[PDB]
Amino acid sequence: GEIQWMRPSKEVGYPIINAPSKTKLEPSAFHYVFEGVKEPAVLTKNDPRLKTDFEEAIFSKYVGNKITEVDEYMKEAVDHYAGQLMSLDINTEQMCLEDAMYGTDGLEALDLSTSAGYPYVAMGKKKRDILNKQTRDTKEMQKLLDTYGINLPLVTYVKDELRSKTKVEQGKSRLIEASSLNDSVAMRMAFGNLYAAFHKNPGVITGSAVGCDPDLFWSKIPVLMEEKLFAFDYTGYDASLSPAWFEALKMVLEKIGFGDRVDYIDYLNHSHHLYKNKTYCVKGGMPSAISGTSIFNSMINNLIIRTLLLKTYKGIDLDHLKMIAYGDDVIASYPHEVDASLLAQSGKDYGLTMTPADKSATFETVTWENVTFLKRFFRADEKYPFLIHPVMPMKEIHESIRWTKDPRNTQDHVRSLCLLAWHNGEEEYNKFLAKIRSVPIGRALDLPEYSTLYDRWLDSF
Ligand code: NA
Repeated sequence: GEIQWMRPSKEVGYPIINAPSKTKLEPSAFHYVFEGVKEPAVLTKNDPRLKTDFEEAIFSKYVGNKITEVDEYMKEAVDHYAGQLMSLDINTEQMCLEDAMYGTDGLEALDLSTSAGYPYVAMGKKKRDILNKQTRDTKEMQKLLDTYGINLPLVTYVKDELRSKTKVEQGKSRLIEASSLNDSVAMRMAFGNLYAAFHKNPGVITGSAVGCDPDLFWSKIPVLMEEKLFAFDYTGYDASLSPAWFEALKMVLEKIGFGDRVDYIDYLNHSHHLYKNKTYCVKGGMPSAISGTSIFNSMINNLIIRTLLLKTYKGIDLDHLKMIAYGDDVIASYPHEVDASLLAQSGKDYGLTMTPADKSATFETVTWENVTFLKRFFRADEKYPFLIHPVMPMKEIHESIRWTKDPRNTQDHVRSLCLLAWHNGEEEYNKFLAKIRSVPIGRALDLPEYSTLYDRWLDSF
């Protein structure tokens, strides 16, 4: 991805977009009961903690576009992946407006708490004013589609979340690039059934984990993986994607019966954004918050890994490449050992910056003991080995519990963390609960005990 130009929005007929500047994150009642070093991300140019220009830092993710056309290895990757998706008999018909707005089997209703995007954010009109969960009314939406059309600018917001000390100082805040409600609706109508098929089929056929339930999915992954695992991290995946990867994605869509609306992908590839009082044009780079972001990043990841394998290992049998992606995150396997370092080398030529799995210093062999997916390790249950625990290290949970965005959601927030933590074992879980209960706020929470969560887990399969 590369920003073509940036200029005052007024110069191109757009209003100034008001974006938050004060974090809603504040120390929680557990701030001093648990250790952590993360703080709220810099949200404004004048944040005192900044040690470098903010604007420059947030847009530096756009490292450029390394490739223009779809080469022969990519075309082969496209054919193999598309052929694989064909086996799912994905319903290629457009999804009706109602289901696209309020959901259906395999697709949850539009989130009413997220931005409505342009021009609604500028007209002070909320989603709640347009959608009605109880009525499933499409009349108001339909008039808006007719009035403002599609392919509207994407509104950019700095994401309010916790970040490392370094990322705070370097102004490395992440951005929310929200599509207009009109575009979310149009894209969900165009690809609604594709989204549903993926959500209902997490695994090695879709090559996607989007919509998965880790508590149940983890026991299914090993049987899907090959004999040899391999993985690696991407540096700024979304923003590094070159236009050619979007074209390759369109080829897949065409081959599986959606050639009908590949135009929507152009809207993702060549897009314009509004940030504060500026407007800018980007070539390449996947927008962080459009409907289908994680699904398309996942599809593209399937194309990337297949491409690098073909380019690096001629004669590779893609029918034995078993991988599952969640955006840029991936867990992959092959009957034979492969060199991630070589794949990373080949990756640079395609505009991808690949590094050792989980921040490792060197490319090491990935095993069932050290592999992670969605930050979770895999650990067989002690009593029933066939049941696999998704294990997120307590470090992440501790970092998260030390802050709150709304005192009213304290119990939901803490319970959510408990659902993640108990997998670390009864001893650790109890220590976690004891610390929570070392302060008044924690003592007033209704939290599940270990045996309750274990029983509930067994009863969920
Ligand atoms: Na883009």
